[PDB]
Amino acid sequence: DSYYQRSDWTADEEQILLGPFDYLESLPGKNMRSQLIQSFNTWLKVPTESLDVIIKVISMLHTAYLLIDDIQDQSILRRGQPVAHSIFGTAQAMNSGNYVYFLALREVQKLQNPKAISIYVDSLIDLHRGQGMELFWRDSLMCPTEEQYLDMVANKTGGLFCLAIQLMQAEATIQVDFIPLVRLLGIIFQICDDYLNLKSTAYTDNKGLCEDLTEGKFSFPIIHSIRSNPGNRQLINILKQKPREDDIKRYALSYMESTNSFEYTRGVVRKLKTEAIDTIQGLEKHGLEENIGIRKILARMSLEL
Amino acid sequence: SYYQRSDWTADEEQILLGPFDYLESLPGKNMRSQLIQSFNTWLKVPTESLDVIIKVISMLHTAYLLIDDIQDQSILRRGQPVAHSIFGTAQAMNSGNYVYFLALREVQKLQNPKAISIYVDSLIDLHRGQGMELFWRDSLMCPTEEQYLDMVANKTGGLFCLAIQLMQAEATIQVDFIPLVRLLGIIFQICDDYLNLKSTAYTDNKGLCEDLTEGKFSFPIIHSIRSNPGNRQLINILKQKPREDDIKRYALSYMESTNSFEYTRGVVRKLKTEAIDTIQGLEKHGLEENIGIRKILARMSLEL
Amino acid sequence: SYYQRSDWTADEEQILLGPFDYLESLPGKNMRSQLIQSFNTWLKVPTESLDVIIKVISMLHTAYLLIDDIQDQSILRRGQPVAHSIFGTAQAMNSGNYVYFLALREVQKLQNPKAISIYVDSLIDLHRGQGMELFWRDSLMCPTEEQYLDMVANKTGGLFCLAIQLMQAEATIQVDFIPLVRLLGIIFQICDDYLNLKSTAYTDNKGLCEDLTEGKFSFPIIHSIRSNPGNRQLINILKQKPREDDIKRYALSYMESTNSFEYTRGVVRKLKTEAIDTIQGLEKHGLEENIGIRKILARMSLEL
Amino acid sequence: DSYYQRSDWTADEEQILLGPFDYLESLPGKNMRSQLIQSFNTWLKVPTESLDVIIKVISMLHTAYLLIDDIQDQSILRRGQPVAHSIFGTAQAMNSGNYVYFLALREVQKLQNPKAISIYVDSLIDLHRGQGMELFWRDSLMCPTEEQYLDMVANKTGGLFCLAIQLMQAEATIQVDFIPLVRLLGIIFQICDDYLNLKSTAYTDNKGLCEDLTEGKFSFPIIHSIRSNPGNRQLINILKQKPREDDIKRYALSYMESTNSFEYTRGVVRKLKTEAIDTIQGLEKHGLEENIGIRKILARMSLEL
Amino acid sequence: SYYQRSDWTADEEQILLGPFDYLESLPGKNMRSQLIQSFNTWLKVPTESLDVIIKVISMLHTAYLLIDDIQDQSILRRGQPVAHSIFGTAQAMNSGNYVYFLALREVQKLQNPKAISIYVDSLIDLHRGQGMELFWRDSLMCPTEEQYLDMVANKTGGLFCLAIQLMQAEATIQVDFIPLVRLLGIIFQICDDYLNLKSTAYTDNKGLCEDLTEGKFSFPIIHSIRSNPGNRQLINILKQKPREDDIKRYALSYMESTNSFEYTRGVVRKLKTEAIDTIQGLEKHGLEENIGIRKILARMSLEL
Amino acid sequence: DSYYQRSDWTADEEQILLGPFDYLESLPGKNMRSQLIQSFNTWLKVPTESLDVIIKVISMLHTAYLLIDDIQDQSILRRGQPVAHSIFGTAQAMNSGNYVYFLALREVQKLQNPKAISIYVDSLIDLHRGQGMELFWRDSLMCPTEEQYLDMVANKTGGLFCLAIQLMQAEATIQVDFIPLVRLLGIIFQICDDYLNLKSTAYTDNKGLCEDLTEGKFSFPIIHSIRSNPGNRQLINILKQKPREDDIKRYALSYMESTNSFEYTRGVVRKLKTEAIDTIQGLEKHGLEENIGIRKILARMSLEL
Repeated sequence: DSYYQRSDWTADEEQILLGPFDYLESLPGKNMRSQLIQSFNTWLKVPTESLDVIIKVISMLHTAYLLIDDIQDQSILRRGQPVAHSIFGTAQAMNSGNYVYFLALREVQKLQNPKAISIYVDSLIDLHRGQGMELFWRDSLMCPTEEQYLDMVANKTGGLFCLAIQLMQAEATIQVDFIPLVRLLGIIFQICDDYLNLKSTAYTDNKGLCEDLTEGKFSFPIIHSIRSNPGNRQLINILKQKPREDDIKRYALSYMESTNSFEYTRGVVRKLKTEAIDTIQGLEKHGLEENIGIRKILARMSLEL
Repeated sequence: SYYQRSDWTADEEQILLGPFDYLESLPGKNMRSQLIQSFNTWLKVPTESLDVIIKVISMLHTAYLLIDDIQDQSILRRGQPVAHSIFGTAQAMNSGNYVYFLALREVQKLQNPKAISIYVDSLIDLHRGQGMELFWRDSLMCPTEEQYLDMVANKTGGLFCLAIQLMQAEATIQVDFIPLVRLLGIIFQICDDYLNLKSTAYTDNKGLCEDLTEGKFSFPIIHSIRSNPGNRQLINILKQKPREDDIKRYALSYMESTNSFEYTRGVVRKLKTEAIDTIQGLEKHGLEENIGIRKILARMSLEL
Repeated sequence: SYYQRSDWTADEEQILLGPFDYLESLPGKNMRSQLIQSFNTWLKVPTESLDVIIKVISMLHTAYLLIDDIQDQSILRRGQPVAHSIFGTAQAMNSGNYVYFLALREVQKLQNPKAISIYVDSLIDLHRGQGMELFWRDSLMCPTEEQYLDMVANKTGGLFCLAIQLMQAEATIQVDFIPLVRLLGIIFQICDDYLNLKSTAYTDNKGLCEDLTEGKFSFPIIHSIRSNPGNRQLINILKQKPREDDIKRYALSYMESTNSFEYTRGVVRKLKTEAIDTIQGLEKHGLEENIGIRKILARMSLEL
Repeated sequence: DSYYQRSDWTADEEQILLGPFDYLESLPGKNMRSQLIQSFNTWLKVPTESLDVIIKVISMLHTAYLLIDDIQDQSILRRGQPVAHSIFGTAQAMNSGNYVYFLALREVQKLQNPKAISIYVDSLIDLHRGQGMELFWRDSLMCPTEEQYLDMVANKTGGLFCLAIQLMQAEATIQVDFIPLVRLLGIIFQICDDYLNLKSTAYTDNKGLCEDLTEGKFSFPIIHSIRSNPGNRQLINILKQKPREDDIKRYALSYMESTNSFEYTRGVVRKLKTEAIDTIQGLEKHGLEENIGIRKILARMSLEL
Repeated sequence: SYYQRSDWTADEEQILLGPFDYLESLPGKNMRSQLIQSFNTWLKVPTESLDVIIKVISMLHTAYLLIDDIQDQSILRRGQPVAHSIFGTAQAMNSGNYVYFLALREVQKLQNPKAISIYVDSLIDLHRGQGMELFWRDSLMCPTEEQYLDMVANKTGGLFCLAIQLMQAEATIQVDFIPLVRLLGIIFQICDDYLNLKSTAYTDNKGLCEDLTEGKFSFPIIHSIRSNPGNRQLINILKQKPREDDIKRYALSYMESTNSFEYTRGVVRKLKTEAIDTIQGLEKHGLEENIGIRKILARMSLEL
Repeated sequence: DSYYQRSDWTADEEQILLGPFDYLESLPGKNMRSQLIQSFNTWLKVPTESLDVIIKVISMLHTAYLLIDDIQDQSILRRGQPVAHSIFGTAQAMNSGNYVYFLALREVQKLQNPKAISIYVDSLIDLHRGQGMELFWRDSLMCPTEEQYLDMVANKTGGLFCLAIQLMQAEATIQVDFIPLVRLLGIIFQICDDYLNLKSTAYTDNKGLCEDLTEGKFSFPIIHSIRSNPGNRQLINILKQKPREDDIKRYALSYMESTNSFEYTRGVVRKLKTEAIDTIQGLEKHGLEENIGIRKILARMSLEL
């Protein structure tokens, strides 16, 4: 007899809701995320059923982060194709991404681990605190110290690597602590990504020529370069202007060589990879079998450094 | 070691919560605070649990408003600038999402496992609400009025239904208030749709006829566009997004000529009836008489 | 056959005529309706033909306004939004042109062949009017006042001269009213140029001093710029196209300091004289006294 | 003694009025319009004097339509050069084009046929009803069915082909009906043009890379592709955004192959050309001499299909 | 010869000086005219020299205003449009700079060589004033209040210090008024900073709270931002450059809650004290009592 | 005891003030300005100490003019790199440039000549009257006559060439008058620059493809071309639109050939170089030694004409 009779969710409607998310999963991609899980599973040996739920959760949370990273940054290309919101609009894309956050949270509930929810929130909370500080610096025009940048990347990479490995740990019968190691793989990953954005014919095709400058981000070398001579304000002022122009991007890229900021970056990645390899050997000299996979993942992720 | 991990300092939390702490220092309605206090007359959650439910709802509330004003591209919010006009869409969006998960770290404090599924399922239905509202907005499809109401059931289901579902989850009473509270959410949304165009308390707060500037197929607007399809003026006006008052004013006039405002007042009437019967429905079945919920039902249709 | 041709449905005609049907549901002057009724006192066209002439003039009228508001980029029109702000320049332009030819399919109904040449020649002179107005606007050449008046003769010749020429073409009287009606068109244009800046009935309708926002070398503006060439303020103000009222206001002040408004009032006076003599001119020569045309001549200079 | 003495139109002034029209006639061009008249005149044999007035009228009405098409569409190139209004301004160009409509109408009056005026209005009225429906769809974002699109192109091509052939018929001593045939040549012309806009190095040079997407137009394959999978809304949403960007245009062009919409388009043009050739043979098996010219015009107009 | 050089005609000088002659036909304060007349009570420059000093100061004055309204992107100036909104930043900038050097060709008329070094050194310090104001504006560094005051000493040193230094250079009295006049320049700047936000005579002239739209770290704004760094609202509001009044209004409210306006009034008080003591300081040392300078000191803090 | 204690200017602050000026001096450049001083010093033989102050003054006044030319014009490239204000903002760059005007004026005071100040003002005043008339024409859309343009360039080049040579004269013990000659070298310089902007692969790399059209400037051939056929208004209307688009710039460049405006320009430069060489020979047939340097500077400055 009711005026309003409540109706069910149709598959047709979910097709709309996931429009921008589905679109992005159609674009060919790195799947670096999967080689890291595969390599850490050589030690944790998470049961196939649980590991598949962990893998779909991370697959989702990944593409959802891109949806919202590319809005917050205003990128123009994503994996060489148009960004999702340049097709669906900032509005529909940022709501697809937010939606997936909770479909992932529904998926995590399938592991029926009681610590799974606390792990998820504590990873997601970490993430938003990384992008919290990053935006604050970017928006306030005050460049962070290299230490601050790193602390910020520990949180940021706390929402994928740390979340996936913590979830695998929570499902594995062993209680080695891998999080300090994976946090370091994250830091090595981002500093590399920051370098490749400014110096790679593979990355000027996929994201854009020096796409980090267009968005204003204080990336790892951009920091070192602004600080190295601070009486020069050419570099920080270029970040302010947020240039889509390429002559400006080229000049900034060239000032950054003249501060030898790309050597600097390359030798820190050298120092951090030594810490990784020694940390892995530490894990193996205590009971864990030789991991070829994760040494190869580490060589892969520095291959242009 | 090259990298020594740092602890999250209280000044950084201040930065993250900046947009959020702003929207909270603005004065608002808190009709939701009395919606909880009325339902708590029947459910009787202890004040230790009720406060957690109340902090969750007030966070999740201010978190949507952070994001909704970006999605809508609102110009104002409770008379004052939208938070993202001070901090930038970038920081507002992030601060908004950050809360979503602090609200979750807060829900776990109830230590109730039925609570985590109630939060996922509520947040999921909220996004299928906005998802379909934005889809019509952007495609310029006009939904049917049944279609609009289903979408409102989900949106008015990530706050109203969340709060009452978490209360039902901390009480032992086996009685479903979810229909009543969802019907209340819809009556609330339909009034917010009318008052957008028709209240000098709402035009002094969100701007003149802001549902037009946003392109939203709101309840009266749907009625007016569908009441005469040969006139494609109102829908064309929604496609342009008019910050100009002389268009907004003209559109409000067209919607009068289609008795969309009489029509709207009339659905709300027919609905409050269903509401005050469903209330007496639960009262006949063992519950004490709830004066307060009757008063919420009539403060939330006080115009019209 | 793959393609079976369809018939033009009445709902599609509704779409085409959308912008047009809008500008017509807005209230207007219809000084042109009384301009026809006054001249019909002398010409005495039967109401069967007069109605066709009247439908043609009211269509061609609303069709220019559709297009003129795009060319000028007007913001308002008779108090209400320009049609193209609801439908988009694209649809408004097309709907405007579409009428131009429906007005022609209407002219053929008189079944008068002198009528088709009167319509071509009128529409041609209208476009040489706007053509030269836009040319000065864009080049920032300021026309001489003789130059401005020649251009107005053509523009005020695709409506006034059209309507009277079609009436003269359905009457047997061999007397030329075209000079009188063209002089009337110019007196009308010059007043519309003054009232743009000086009427609270015209600022409440087209916006404050809208001839400035449009860059138009209007009659008083020409006088003021040419009255002192060492001051390039007024012309520079036309180059910027000021939606800002504080510039518009400043410019209106400058034009007072140059007695462009006294000057303008004075041309209109001198012209109405020529008009009311040319009227008595045709009356001495066999025509009955026309009270109504005297009243149009003075309603159309009622300010000043 | 008069205050205002009325002055004549100078050649100098007409030079201004026709600025955008004259400009466009200076750009080298297809003159496909003239091979169609030439080929249909093999049957109608319109007297040279009349045919020259018909030819100048169509020459004018053509360039005038471009003036206003390129404003309504906001094209950036026209026959490889800048659009007229990118030189003279939307205002001066749309008034030049409107002006020519009536100079053509003055020219038609030179044939001193009484049916010439009714033909002209009935063609022009048809035209504006084609662009009427096209804009309405484009502006309302609701994609037409293939049948609707075609009915719309029957009107659109009713203002050049149909007008020129009807005018020739009205001047010829024979009363064969050629309009059903020419209407079909029009439909074949537009569907081809729609295809070439998205798939031709000759058309990405002359109009722009996928210039139809920039303007949002529901062109013949863009329709078929939106409808073929309607749970995907990537294509229609690209039309909404009206991208000038090329990566977006490339993605849309590529989605359209994956719906096999270019085969679809190519095989309809095949089916319609069969109807043409059979209609021509119908006209010849009834008294008309073999028309090589119009078979060659038809092969020419599909040469990339 | 192909090229025969031409002479600079008086109509061309009219063009160059167009923006300049405009800002001069607008009515202004001329507190600087009475600042000179007060100091001339002690210095007694002959009216033949005083007039040259006065023409230099009134040119250099109107020349900064031409350029400052471009650098700030002011919308208004003394109630009326900024000169560059009529002529374009291009012509305004150039006309502004042109004067800078006509002011110099005017200084040489004093035939005093100490005068040319006083003009260079004054103009140099003006640019180190604006240079550092713009640097903070753009970098979003907030200066310390000592930092702000040093910058004001230079800016209020290319007009105040210029005028008095040129007067001291045409008088034989060996007494330094430069400290007093610089202190007066700062008291003047601090009041202009308060009145921007707090005067209906200043909001009716430059627009509501125009120091916000310009992003300027002005004296009260510095105090408010630095009085609470955990709240990044006011500084974020400066980063956006708000032409919207509802943000400007909100920011003005925040600055009340930080007693930046009480604080500001209090620095001015403490300063006028230093001023009226330094005045009595020079008077004890052989100078006649200067009523007029006491009155300037109190007209230039008449609000507060 | 004072509330405000006044503080000194630090080197740190001057580094900020000169940010845009220092930036521009870092970009590799022509230093044509120095070959002209060097060649005229073969006759004037200005003492090394004075000549160095004259040379630093002109070095400064030069880079300062660029700071403000590139704002007033809204250039996008300067010597092939980004314009200064595209890095520091119209505001900070136009104040750096204005600042340098007076640091130069401080430098001129080091020659301790009493006529040095009057020379400086009279040069700077001339300059601003050249850019005064140029902007007025550009902004008012009314094209100057070739004579007007030239008078305007006599002032414009009165603020570098004339200033540097007048300063050298004021320091030299001889009183030959070189200003009529140098004024003519200026005119030859600008007409050449105007030509090269529209027709040079060296100048389409350094400033931009036909950068003069983007800014609307009535340059020497653009004048001749607008006037040559004045019933065509295509060219002047392109200046109005201020096109950054390249197809528009190409069309305008091509209309300018069809008016044979580049021959015209090239043969005036021929006629003016004859006046130069005959004026120099005049100076030498009166007491001055053969100047190879200034003949080579003149051949250099027409090398593409």
